[PDB]
Amino acid sequence: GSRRASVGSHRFKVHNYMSPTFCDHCGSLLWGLVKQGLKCEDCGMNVHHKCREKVANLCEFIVTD
Amino acid sequence: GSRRASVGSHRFKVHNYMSPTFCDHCGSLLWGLVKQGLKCEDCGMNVHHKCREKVANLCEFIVTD
Ligand SMILES: [Zn+2]
Ligand SMILES: [Zn+2]
Ligand SMILES: [Zn+2]
Ligand SMILES: [Zn+2]
Repeated sequence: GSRRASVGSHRFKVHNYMSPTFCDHCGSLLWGLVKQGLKCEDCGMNVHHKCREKVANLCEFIVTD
Repeated sequence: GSRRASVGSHRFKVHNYMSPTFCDHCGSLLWGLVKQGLKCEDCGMNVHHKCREKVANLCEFIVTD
């Protein structure tokens, strides 16, 4: 038995956060009221622009569809 | 960079083939005109009932969505 996972690399896109949100890499607040960071279009990971280069490219999530 | 793949184990279901179709494992014809074998609902692999127990469980396909 195996879960079905979607497995690729992150697809980060600049994102406008509507509530205070923290960087999933470093834990600091994503500062500002607009374009505060990047959100992975596939797995939802939120990062600072500066942290984009610090995270592993590996992007996986369980497909519960 | 990486392709994105859907990765799990096969999900075989009995299948009615509308044209002559061969087992993707052993290469012999899926005999008969109905319920000739099983098709993986995820990757499309076609197998004899008897070959279901012979194939590796690993089921992957590229997500081109
Ligand atoms: Zn991701
Ligand atoms: Zn950060
Ligand atoms: Zn399969
Ligand atoms: Zn076979």
